[PDB]
Amino acid sequence: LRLPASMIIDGESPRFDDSIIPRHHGACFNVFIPAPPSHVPEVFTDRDITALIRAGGKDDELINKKISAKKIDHLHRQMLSFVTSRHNQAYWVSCRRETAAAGGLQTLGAFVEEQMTWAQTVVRHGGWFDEKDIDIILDTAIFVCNAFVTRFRLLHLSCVFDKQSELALIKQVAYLVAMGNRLVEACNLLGEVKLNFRGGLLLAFVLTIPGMQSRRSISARGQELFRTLLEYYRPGDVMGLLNVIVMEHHSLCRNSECAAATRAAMGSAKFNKGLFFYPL
Amino acid sequence: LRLPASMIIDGESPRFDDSIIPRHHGACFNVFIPAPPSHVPEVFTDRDITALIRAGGKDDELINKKISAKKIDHLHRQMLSFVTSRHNQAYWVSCRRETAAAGGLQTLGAFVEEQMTWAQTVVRHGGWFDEKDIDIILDTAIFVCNAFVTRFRLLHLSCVFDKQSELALIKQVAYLVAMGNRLVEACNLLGEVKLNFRGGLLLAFVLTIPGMQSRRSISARGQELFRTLLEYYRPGDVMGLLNVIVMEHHSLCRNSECAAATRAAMGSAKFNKGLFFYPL
Ligand SMILES: [Zn+2]
Ligand SMILES: [Zn+2]
Repeated sequence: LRLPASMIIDGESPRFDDSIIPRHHGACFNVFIPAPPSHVPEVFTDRDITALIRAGGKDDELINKKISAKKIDHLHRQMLSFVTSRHNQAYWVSCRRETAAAGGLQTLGAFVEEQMTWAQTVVRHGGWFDEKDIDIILDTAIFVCNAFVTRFRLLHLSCVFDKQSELALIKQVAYLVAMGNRLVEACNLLGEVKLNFRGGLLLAFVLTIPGMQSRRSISARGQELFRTLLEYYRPGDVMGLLNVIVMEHHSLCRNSECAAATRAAMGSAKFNKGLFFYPL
Repeated sequence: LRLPASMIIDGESPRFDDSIIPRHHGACFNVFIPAPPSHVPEVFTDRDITALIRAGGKDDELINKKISAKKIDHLHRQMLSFVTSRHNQAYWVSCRRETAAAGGLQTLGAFVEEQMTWAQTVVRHGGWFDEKDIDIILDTAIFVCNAFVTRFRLLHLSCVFDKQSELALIKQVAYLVAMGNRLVEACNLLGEVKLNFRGGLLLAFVLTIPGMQSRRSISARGQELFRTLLEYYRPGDVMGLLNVIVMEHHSLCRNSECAAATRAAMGSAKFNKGLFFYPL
């Protein structure tokens, strides 16, 4: 009965419940969800990302989505076209959004790798994020970040980070992002902090792109941080950090629910729709 | 800004650091998670819960896993001799844990329907929520409930639920369940308020089993609420409410992002391993 703002609470309780449940529609094996943007103008782009876009529609192993960054800054010539193509826009965003929601940290990590590598390329070849220019990868970047942090909290963090205050910051940042409403305070708290440790740097790596997309309502130190992070970023980093963190702790901690919560928190990597490229 | 507990702020602003990142392992495609529980001893069961079990090893469509409440009422002492088997425990709990952990609201709704129907049955034959007496479906009940609500938080609830009071309840209850282990506070809150709307009744339906497993720590209203909710529930209620909220909303809310979040959060129902039965 610590209730801000409600009006009618029960005075008995009576209590009853039957009327509102639709018991007459019978079984329901599928929920009547709105239609997807299945409509694809089916634009054929050139000259040979055909297999790369078809890979952006499959769920192969990550081992089948490799590109060395040499190719990325090379084929950027019209990869920027495909991503900014006014055709097929909300479709890929929807596809990539529906997978980012669910789930498994391995998948979301690879997504961050791709979106970090892409953004580092599109600032290398000139051009910062307008307010706001249309672009598939960066438009889903915020969805990737939130879903990453949220599926991240399902780790036994009290066990993985056997550190005093590191765990405190990580817990608060993961909290701030997980409530959705408060990102500017999550990504600006990251900034006036030490980042010697791994886990906080891993979160800062994730909040790079969305920290940049919001670089107007944030602190002064934040912009310096995320621009530095994107500048000195390299591919395979986020997966490296995440991997070595889980590797070492579970090389030691042979608990039960810790190994379980970890095993659950990162599902298989097979699920990729719609992942275009895994950078290396 | 305000930082309660920390040891070293930064005035200096050092960089980067690059040594903390293990840049020498190279390429990572599968994170090195601990081993999965070993299945394949199997229990030599027998007509005909094998067919039921085998449905727990496959990602079939919901309709292919259907069952009638009259059947699982008949098939009880048999089915109970499996879910309470000495062997193959943490395996099936892991399968269910990881699936609900990734899966979307449709998958989790099926799990909820199953576990509620199962608890109804084992109660109907004198059983009770022992702690612990090893019931696969009731162990996973916490993970299902949590993950359901954590993903329920993806919908544009400000657009799905009109009156600010019902919405406010849904938002706070979701905040408690999803964020932290403040579960008992949530069950108390559901216990206070009259549930004559589909949002609160749906969530309360989800939390019945974890509430009934926390019967000692929960307020009087909570104990009576979840007792009655467990007795008067009849299969389909959860999906029926979930569906009918979506259906009746998006039949007049053609908002691009509201339907986008709804599509992303629901997710396909083909993923359900291991879902033993979908009750009717
Ligand atoms: Zn551990
Ligand atoms: Zn709406």
